[PDB]
Amino acid sequence: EKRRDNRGRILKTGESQRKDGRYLYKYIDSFGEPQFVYSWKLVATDRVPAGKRDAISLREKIAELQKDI
DNA sequence: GAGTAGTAAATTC
DNA sequence: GAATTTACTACTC
Repeated sequence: EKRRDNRGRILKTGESQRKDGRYLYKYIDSFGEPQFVYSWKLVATDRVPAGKRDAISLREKIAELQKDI
């Protein structure tokens, strides 16, 4: 069973979407307290409704959490 | 640990 | 000027 985004792609565990359609990636840090990461573009290729603050794709943020900073 | 819904505060075109 | 985003928790499995 694999959930998908508001389109037809495939989101991996840990990733998901809130009620605003924006993507949301929750992940328990080595502290024991869930962490919220928000974004609108799943990959640095999509766009973002005018009025929203530009940002890298959540995939670019996750990459930082996997590396170090 | 994974996810949702709801909120508290500050910010933007 | 108005509307909007971010962050954490509470409960759930």
